[PDB]
Amino acid sequence: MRYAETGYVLEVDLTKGSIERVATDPRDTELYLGGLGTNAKILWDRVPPEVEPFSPENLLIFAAGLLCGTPATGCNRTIVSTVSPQTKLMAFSMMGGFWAPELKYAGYDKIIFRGKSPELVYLYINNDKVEIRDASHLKGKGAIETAEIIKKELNEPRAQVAAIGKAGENRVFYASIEQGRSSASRGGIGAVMGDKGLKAVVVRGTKDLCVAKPEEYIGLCNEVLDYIKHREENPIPDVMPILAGLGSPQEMKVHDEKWHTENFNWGNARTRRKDFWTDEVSHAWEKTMDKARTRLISCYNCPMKCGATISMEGLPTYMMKCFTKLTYTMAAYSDLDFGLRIAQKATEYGLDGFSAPQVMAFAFELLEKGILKDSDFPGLPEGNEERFFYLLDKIVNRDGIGDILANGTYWAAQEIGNGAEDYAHNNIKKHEQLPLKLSMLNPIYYLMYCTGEKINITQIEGQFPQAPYPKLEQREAFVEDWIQVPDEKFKKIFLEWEPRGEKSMPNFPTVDMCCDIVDWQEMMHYIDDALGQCAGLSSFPLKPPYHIHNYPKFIAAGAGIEMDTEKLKKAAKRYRTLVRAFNIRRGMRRVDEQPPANHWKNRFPELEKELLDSYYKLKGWNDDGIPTKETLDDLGLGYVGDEFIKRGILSA
Amino acid sequence: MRYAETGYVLEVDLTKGSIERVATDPRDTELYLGGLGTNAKILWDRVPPEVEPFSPENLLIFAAGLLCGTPATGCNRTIVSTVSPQTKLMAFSMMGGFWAPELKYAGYDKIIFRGKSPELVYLYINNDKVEIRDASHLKGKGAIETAEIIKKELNEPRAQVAAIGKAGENRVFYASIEQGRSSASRGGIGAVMGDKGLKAVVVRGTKDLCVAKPEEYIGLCNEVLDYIKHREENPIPDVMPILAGLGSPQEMKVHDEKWHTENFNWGNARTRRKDFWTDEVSHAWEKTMDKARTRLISCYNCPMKCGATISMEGLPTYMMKCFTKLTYTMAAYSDLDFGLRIAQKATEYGLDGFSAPQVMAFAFELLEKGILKDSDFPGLPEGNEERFFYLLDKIVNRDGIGDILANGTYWAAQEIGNGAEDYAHNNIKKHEQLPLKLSMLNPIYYLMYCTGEKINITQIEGQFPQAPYPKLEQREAFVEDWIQVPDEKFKKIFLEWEPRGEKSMPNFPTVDMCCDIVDWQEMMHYIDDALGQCAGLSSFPLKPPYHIHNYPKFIAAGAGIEMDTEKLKKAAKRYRTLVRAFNIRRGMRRVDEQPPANHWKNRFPELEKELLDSYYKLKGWNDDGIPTKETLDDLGLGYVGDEFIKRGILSAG
Ligand SMILES: CC(C)(COP(=O)(O)OP(=O)(O)OC[C@H]1O[C@@H](n2cnc3c(N)ncnc32)[C@H](O)[C@@H]1OP(=O)(O)O)[C@@H](O)C(=O)NCCC(=O)NCCSC(=O)C1=CCCC=C1
Ligand SMILES: CC(C)(COP(=O)(O)OP(=O)(O)OC[C@H]1O[C@@H](n2cnc3c(N)ncnc32)[C@H](O)[C@@H]1OP(=O)(O)O)[C@@H](O)C(=O)NCCC(=O)NCCSC(=O)C1=CCCC=C1
Ligand SMILES: Nc1nc2c(c(=O)[nH]1)N[C@H]1C(S)=C(S)[C@@H](COP(=O)(O)O)O[C@H]1N2
Ligand SMILES: Nc1nc2c(c(=O)[nH]1)N[C@H]1C(S)=C(S)[C@@H](COP(=O)(O)O)O[C@H]1N2
Ligand SMILES: Nc1nc2c(c(=O)[nH]1)N[C@H]1C(S)=C(S)[C@@H](COP(=O)(O)O)O[C@H]1N2
Ligand SMILES: Nc1nc2c(c(=O)[nH]1)N[C@H]1C(S)=C(S)[C@@H](COP(=O)(O)O)O[C@H]1N2
Ligand code: SF4
Ligand code: SF4
Ligand SMILES: [Mg+2]
Ligand SMILES: [Mg+2]
Ligand SMILES: [W+6]
Ligand SMILES: [W+6]
Repeated sequence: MRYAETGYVLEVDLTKGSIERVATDPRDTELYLGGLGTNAKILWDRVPPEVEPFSPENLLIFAAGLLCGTPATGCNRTIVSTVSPQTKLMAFSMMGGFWAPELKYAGYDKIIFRGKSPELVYLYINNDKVEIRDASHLKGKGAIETAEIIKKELNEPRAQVAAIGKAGENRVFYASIEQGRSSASRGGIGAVMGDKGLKAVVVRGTKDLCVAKPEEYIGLCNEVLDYIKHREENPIPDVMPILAGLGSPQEMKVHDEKWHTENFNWGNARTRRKDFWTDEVSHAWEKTMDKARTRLISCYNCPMKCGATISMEGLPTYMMKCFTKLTYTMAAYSDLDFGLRIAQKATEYGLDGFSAPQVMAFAFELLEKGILKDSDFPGLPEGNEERFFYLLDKIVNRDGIGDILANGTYWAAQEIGNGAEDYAHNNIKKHEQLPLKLSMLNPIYYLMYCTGEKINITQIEGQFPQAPYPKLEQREAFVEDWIQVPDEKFKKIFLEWEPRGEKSMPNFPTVDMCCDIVDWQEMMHYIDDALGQCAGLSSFPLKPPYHIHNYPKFIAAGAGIEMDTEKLKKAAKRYRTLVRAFNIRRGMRRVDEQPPANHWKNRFPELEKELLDSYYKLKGWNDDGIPTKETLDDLGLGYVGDEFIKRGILSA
Repeated sequence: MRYAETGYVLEVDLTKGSIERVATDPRDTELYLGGLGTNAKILWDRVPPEVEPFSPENLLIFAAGLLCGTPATGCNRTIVSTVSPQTKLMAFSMMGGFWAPELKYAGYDKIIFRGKSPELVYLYINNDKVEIRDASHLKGKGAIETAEIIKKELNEPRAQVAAIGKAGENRVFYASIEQGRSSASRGGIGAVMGDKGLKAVVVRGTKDLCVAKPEEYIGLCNEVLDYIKHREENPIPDVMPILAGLGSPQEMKVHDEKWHTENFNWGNARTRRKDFWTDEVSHAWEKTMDKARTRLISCYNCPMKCGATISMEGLPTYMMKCFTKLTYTMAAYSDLDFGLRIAQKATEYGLDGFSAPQVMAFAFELLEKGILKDSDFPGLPEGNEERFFYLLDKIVNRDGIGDILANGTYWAAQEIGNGAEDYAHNNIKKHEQLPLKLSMLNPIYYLMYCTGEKINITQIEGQFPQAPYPKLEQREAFVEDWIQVPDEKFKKIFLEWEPRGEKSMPNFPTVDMCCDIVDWQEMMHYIDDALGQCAGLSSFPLKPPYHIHNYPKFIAAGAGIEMDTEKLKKAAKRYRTLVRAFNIRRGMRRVDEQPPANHWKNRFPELEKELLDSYYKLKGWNDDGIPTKETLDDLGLGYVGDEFIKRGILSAG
């Protein structure tokens, strides 16, 4: 008897229209846990480097986390995985809401899509009943719009739908997948879905989902709820609002956006506006938000209600959370009202709200520098906001210039030329970063930009504070009840750490301290992404209810496998290394692991080399960023080491 | 977590040399239990009827039964499965000894071979280590001899080896697979294995094998050991020694062979010798066997020591059990000394001891009657004994007439022509039956010859007595402690049944009594062949320690899944019916289900129709032997019914 997981996946061949339920190997659960980890095993095993993103043999995997469908608060994440058309590397992407738990109640842990459907279709799951339906009547329709039409069609009001918009259908490289108040946003996972002729995945489930140790498990869940209450009455002192509590960045609740608007860059990650947040702006954006925000709403089985239904006059309602509230606004040098309006269109089209704003601001920089012509934007309006709505439509239809921009700043620049590459200045591994151009090198963030397989800073940070406290007693207070640390050395680091002087960055924390910090922050994310646990109650906020000390108890009581703190750390390291190996096999080397040239105004080449060198060694990789044969063997990834040798990636 | 079964199989593609471990689906254990049952599910959805026996897409499966590797006494059977090159139907074949347990301790429930290796290879398993080795130095070597060379070669003296001899390498249609004192003998599984270029499968295993409810399970084991003790202090009264106790027919222990020699047909199932067993012959054969039998030896975890190492002067030692002690002897009209000598060669070649002798005896009949002439046997020696050794070599090398004879009597007859057919008079579905030509219709045995999917009367019979007692007092004594019957109906039947008179065959037992009796006897074999339990302690002998009432307890406490008598009965029904449907998909029909014209001297067309008409209904089949859509939906085999409807085998409505 399997627990927590269902022990079954669906294999779907969209070319042949075949559908097969397949029992999983319980050993893969012990080694790789579930979610992202087991996705990485499937991709390693079945997608060799000769496979292109828009090749039939590319896989699109929808995974429900190990503990999704259990009573674990906030444990509801879907992990979508494939090879990215933008980065040509592995792309995994997380989605909240209600879809993953529904897949579990239907009896499945994953759906694995291979092939391509000639006709636009959608997959319909209802417990044991699985079938492929014609979706041509859904062509071009928005992601939310599509879900609503389908639930009508099928008479399944309680079904969960993950869908693409027109942007997905047209294989826009940063096209997302949307489900109610949730989104698998980055990496172009939506483009692959469109490429396979897959319009939506509709699931309804009414079966039981069992846990192994019933009372132990519910006990841990209450422990978490108690901690969520306590923690809510005790926000982290002296820290800006949107990051003092639990949850995803609480930007739908908090009106104050001084930190973001004054420290992040506007336009094409170009312009700092140090004194932007006037009283006049604060009042105007609060008015817009109060009027537009219908309700704060939660994902499945969670009280934090991070997201919000948003209603702009004369526009369909949509749902939003976190930073997409500002990225369109800031990239366009506009106001919050504009942001919320265009975000509505872009959500329905199904576009990544991080990359898309920067692509458009990239385009207008080129148009202004004359590198692009005005004849490349035919019928172009000349009001600034109108031009953003205009280009959004060119991109989503791959129309003329939109066809090039639809490929992202890296490829658009390379395809354009005339020094367009100079303006694609905010990429790592061909993927747009957050619009941050700070002054002083940050040793911890340096390592995170360089090595993160999600290639997104907000999805590798969290557990260690972003800044030190000025006063010693503030730090003593903070580390006092910091139970989430793996080792008390993390307390001592934060005690010593100071904003200014001989114990400040970039020289302190030390290189070894920075390696431990990045390793821990990263580890927690990978655990979240295998369990399906929302980072909002785990790896993202300071002092979460889930941590390295009770996670082993959740896994043991939930899935009925042996698990403790050490074994879990090792598990996390195992599929973190496997994801690494997957990208190594696709061509990634040390050379690729470098932040934008202009990401800090003060650079320290020798400190940075020493940082990356020491981090690689901590990981157990060689100086080209490849996992060694020794590390692979000890992790039980011998088959990886063997293939590395056979492929010349490692020499014996 | 999985119990009793390991939960994994090895997928092996011999064309490409790919080796892959795959986890199984615990729902398949629920529906089909293990062993033969799950073999059948595998064959059903991976081997469609367009596939030939020697097609690279044919599958060759080695399965350890569900309870092999546990402490259950005598639970050690490998189940081999493939499509038969001789019958073109499913072939399953059981081999005892030590191989299945070892596979379980290595960590696997089955090995599934597909494709064909261009070069001769063997597969070597040692726990998680699995590799394909070149076997070319082994070409032509005997099965046991191959085993010994491999173990020394690998430095694996405790490994278990299943191997083919020359006969298998040459695709003899009745080639066997041999393993110590054990053999997967019938249906030609050895030819498929040679055809795939696979010379042996070596397995060493040293991992734990777990049960769900430790205490309950060992409790049940102790109960069987107890029953085995008292059952051996109480042989069934007034019955032939070889079949009065537990185990496979105890022919290596019992020297009294009066029963066989006087009631079975010598030669090509031809000659009865009503008074063969003289005092002079008994002393002669007793002397032979005393000298030749080195030791009585057992399969894994069993006290019955049914088999024997046999050592003939100047020959390599081999092992033997059951009726091959006599088949060569009788086919050649010879003595036991000859039987044991030629059976040594035949065993090393890897040949089925039932078919081979009849094939040779049939050849010499045709020679006598001039259908074959001396030109067909260049260099044929003069002596009778010497001729048999000559023809054995011809057949194994598919040399000359041997090439035709290596196909079995049914195909050889058709190819030889000129009246050869009339002499291939002991086949059912192109498969040689035991040399039995009785005088009066036995209605119970009529049913078992017709429908049995193993197509061998000795692997479907057992639980009901073959004959009645002369006195009622005897009948009453027997049924008093007969706890094994599924219902009490069976005790009453045996009480009424008498040798001569009103309550005697073929009219008693009635047509309905015969069907219940044949259902039960068959079901127990299918349970044994799923669990890997030796029939010698179960479906074969009267009053066994395993039976329908405690088997569910073993499955529950061993495998950790719900089971009770009714669910087990229905499970056995489920995969027995699946095997039926597989043979239907490959074209079998009621027409194929006749015994030989001459199997009994006194026949009854009317009763025989009614017998088979009734039995079909009880199984839930058509009047053409096909499982109806309703009975298929009931057994959770809707998907079978569907395919049958798609292919026009069952009409919709
Ligand atoms: C962003 C941030 C405000 C930057 O802080 P700061 O402004 O202090 O940093 P700064 O620009 O480097 O330097 C300022 C001045 O100090 C000076 N100086 C430096 N070192 C000095 C020394 N040792 N001694 C003396 N002076 C030293 C410098 O030279 C400079 O002076 P200048 O006028 O002469 O040029 C802070 O939160 C941080 O550190 N973030 C971490 C990294 C990050 O990107 N985090 C956010 C990730 S996204 C996220 O989390 C999200 C959340 C929600 C939704 C979406 C995303
Ligand atoms: C063969 C057997 C030993 C005795 O048989 P019998 O000779 O007694 O029966 P018979 O030959 O039919 O008839 C004799 C005479 O009586 C007459 N007559 C008959 N009924 C009559 C009546 N009611 N009333 C009046 N008269 C009746 C007949 O007409 C005839 O008279 P006739 O002078 O005119 O010709 C008994 O076990 C049996 O029949 N088994 C059947 C199943 C079978 O095949 N078993 C073995 C399966 S393999 C196995 O188990 C192995 C084990 C170990 C290793 C390998 C394999
Ligand atoms: N396991 C996991 N949970 C996560 C994240 C993640 O990367 N991994 N991202 C967080 C952030 S920063 C946001 S804005 C939301 C995004 O929710 P969505 O995927 O439904 O749009 O998920 C949060 N939960
Ligand atoms: N369409 C869409 N894109 C989006 C978002 C969203 O909510 N909707 N969230 C943004 C935020 S805040 C984050 S943290 C990332 C989430 O990354 P992921 O969905 O690939 O896991 O997407 C960004 N892009
Ligand atoms: N499960 C099962 N056990 C069985 C049998 C069988 O058909 N199924 N055949 C019995 C008979 S009649 C004999 S002679 C021996 C033969 O053992 P072997 O296959 O190792 O040569 O197995 C006995 N045990
Ligand atoms: N080579 C060989 N053939 C043999 C035997 C044997 O032990 N060795 N056993 C005979 C007996 S007594 C039986 S019951 C069957 C067993 O059939 P199976 O091994 O195909 O299951 O084969 C017969 N042919
Ligand atoms: S913390 Fe917020 S984003 Fe995470 S599950 Fe709860 S409501 Fe959803
Ligand atoms: S009864 Fe005989 S053939 Fe069966 S397992 Fe025991 S020793 Fe082997
Ligand atoms: Mg997401
Ligand atoms: Mg056998
Ligand atoms: W976010
Ligand atoms: W036998």
